[PDB]
Amino acid sequence: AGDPGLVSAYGPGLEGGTTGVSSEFIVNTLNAGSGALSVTIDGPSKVQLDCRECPEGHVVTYTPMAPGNYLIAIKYGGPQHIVGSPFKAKVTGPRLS
Ligand code: NI
Repeated sequence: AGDPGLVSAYGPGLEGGTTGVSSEFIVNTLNAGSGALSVTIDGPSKVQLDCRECPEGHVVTYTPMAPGNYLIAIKYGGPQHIVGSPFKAKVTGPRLS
């Protein structure tokens, strides 16, 4: 159901961020056929996730609220991870509550 091997992802949000500030990355599926994109983010806080589909691709925004390591799993057209997933993002700053 589409080819996860043809999905690329890039941007600052894949590597890091700071608490209470939004991070962004882009997932490009344009040559990967038609399939469902899955993005999950797991770590020391539950993040809010937005995706806006632009010409350059799926623009994903999230805001981490605690410092530490977040795992960003990106799968396409089934259970398979795209190349580089799960990405580990390191977030710094105060734990916000
Ligand atoms: Ni999207």
